[PDB]
Amino acid sequence: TKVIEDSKKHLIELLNIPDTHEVFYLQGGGTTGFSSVATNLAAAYVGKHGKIAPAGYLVTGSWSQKSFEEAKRLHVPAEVIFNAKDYNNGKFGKIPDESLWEDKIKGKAFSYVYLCENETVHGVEWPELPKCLVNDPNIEIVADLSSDILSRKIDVSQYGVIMAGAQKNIGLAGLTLYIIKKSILKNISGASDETLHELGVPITPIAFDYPTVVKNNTLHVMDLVFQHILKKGGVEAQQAENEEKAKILYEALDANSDFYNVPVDPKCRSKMNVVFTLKKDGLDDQFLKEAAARHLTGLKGHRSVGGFRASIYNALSVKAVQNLVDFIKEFAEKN
Amino acid sequence: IEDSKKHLIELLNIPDTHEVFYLQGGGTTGFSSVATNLAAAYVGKHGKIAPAGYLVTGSWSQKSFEEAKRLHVPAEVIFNAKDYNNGKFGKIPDESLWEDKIKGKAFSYVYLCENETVHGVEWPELPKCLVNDPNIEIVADLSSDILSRKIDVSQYGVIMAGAQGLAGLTLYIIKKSILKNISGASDETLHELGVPITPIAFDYPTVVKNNTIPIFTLHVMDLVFQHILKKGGVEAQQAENEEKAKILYEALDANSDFYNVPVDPKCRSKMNVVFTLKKDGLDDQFLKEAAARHLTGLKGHRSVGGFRASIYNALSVKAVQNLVDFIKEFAEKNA
Repeated sequence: TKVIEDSKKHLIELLNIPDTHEVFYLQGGGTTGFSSVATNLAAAYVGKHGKIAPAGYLVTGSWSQKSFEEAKRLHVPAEVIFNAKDYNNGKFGKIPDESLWEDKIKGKAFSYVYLCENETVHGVEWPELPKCLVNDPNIEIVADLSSDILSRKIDVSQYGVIMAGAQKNIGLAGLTLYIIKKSILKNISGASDETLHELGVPITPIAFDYPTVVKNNTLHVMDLVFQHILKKGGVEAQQAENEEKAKILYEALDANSDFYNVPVDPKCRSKMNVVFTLKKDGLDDQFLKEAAARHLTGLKGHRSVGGFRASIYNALSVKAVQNLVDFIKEFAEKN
Repeated sequence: IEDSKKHLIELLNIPDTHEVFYLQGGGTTGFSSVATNLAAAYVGKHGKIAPAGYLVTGSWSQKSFEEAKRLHVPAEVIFNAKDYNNGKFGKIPDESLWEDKIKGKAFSYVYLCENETVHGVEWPELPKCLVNDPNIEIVADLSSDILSRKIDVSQYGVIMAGAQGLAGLTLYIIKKSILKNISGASDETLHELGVPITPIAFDYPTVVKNNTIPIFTLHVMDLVFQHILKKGGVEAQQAENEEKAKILYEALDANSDFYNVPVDPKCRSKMNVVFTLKKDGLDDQFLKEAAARHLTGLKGHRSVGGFRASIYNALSVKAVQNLVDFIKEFAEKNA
């Protein structure tokens, strides 16, 4: 019982979570993440100050977008600061430069700004925390590090709340991690009645009222994973290896630029999710089966955007990536 | 992928008008999602919002109402049984005194709780005023009775059963009508009407659209079914639990008044026998002398402060007979 306490200890270790933030887990792993973070962080604003302000969404891909549209559905005050789709013809793939939107943010008050660090379906990963949000002290950052939580050294002090579960519209199944500021929780409490109620701020169900979740306290499963990443260098190690894994993969595709298309702009190329397509779309299944033959599986793009997507994880070996690099390079010179 | 649904459908004769589905959470999760979902269902059929109405017979239906209020679902208590005996639960007012508050108002739904566990208050019957009113969708919580109380599923718009955090499972049998109508809301009419919106993870028409569901126990589910199916179904289980309770109450009722049974006979619960000692001094010896006969799990609820006798499906009549004997031995012993 309460191996929770140990896993939490592991997390505050590998991430160096400061005393200013608290770790809590939530049954949900997906959609549950959006709704609960929007309603709770709206209420945290109403606590700290006395009024409501809109929430800011940086839409860099599918998950970003869904997150915003759910804050819209719930009638949480929120606005799309930008939609990367609008800056390269309705398709994701770029992350507009700060200057083109940073002033939509500076000086204005926000309940929080949301972003999705790694956009799994489209292979858009933020190169950096936008510096315009970092320098503003009255903008709380909500980040979804769903893909990179244990593979990208981040500074937990800069974040209002960190979310990591999956990036799948699964049910209530799975778990979402949370690392939230204690400032925020105190302020979620310090607000009710007319304040939240005449302002129209939607009330979060108590099942998901963040302060009540920490007060109410099959999960050894992750405490195990936390332990293997520990010792083996921690997050910084796993980052450096995932980075290396991707460098090799991308070079193979860039090299045979005659044969493949990498549709995501290099600046925001995801290291966990590599997305590419064949210029001759009549050889996809030939590609899929030859790869099947080589025990290199899990490459068909999600059945929406199509094409191909090679996912990199902490458990993957550099030599297993190099096996795929070998096939990619061989298939292009073959055709 | 086990359709434990099929055995529930057989267990309760669930008609084709209704759909079984499950949700993770028990406890509060059911309060929250049923109120905003069913409020939306009203904006489906009609253009407007009507208040939800709550029949507060004990602590659980009280807490449902209080959460709907917190959430800003339009909702009102039709009665509160506490008012009809000195602010103490234990009674259900004659429907004469509230019939017309039902029949002459517009309600999204009317909520009642079949069995209030903490106070041992159970509805003798589904209220005839609710059933005759064609404009009232009944939302019933049979959380301690779903398998020991024969009911007519067609009389209900929502039957929900769990227990009384995010843990456990809440079971749902819902009119297909209601589902079509929560899908048939506009989302914009709901913003204007001020109706709070349920997070899509708990949006009933999507929860039924596909799923995932934390399982492994879902096997235990049809396990508990099927047995009951082959014991003679819910009717047999009901007759049995009735027997266990009738011999228990006879032991309390037939004393020279050594014990108090606070629940009115009209509305005494078959699953939770609440009782108390006329001379409170002896309540500590009561529990020791009971452990001396291997009878445990008998102390109040930390709030009410008397003694509870929670009858369930497993509890043998022999076991309640032993308890009957210890009640009858202790009252004579300590005359």
